[PDB]
Amino acid sequence: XXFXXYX
Ligand SMILES: *[C@@H]1O[C@H](CO)[C@@H](O)[C@H](O)[C@H]1O[C@@H]1O[C@@H](C)[C@H](O)[C@@H](O)[C@H]1O
Ligand SMILES: *[C@H]1O[C@H](CO)[C@@H](O)[C@H](O)[C@@H]1O
Ligand SMILES: *[C@H]1C[C@H](N)[C@@H](OC)[C@H](C)O1
Ligand SMILES: [Cl-]
Repeated sequence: XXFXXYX
């Protein structure tokens, strides 16, 4: 990953 969220 490396980004975040939450979707
Ligand atoms: C997500 O990132 C925030 C900001 O740094 C941090 O406070 C949370 O603990 C962190 O969540 C962790 O990492 C994610 C990728 C997992 O889905 C979540 O369950 C928790 O382990
Ligand atoms: C979850 O999915 C969305 C839609 O593709 C992305 O924008 C996001 O960075 C993550 O991959
Ligand atoms: C992260 C927080 C967000 N409110 C949620 O959407 C329902 C997602 C599943 O997790
Ligand atoms: Cl998510």
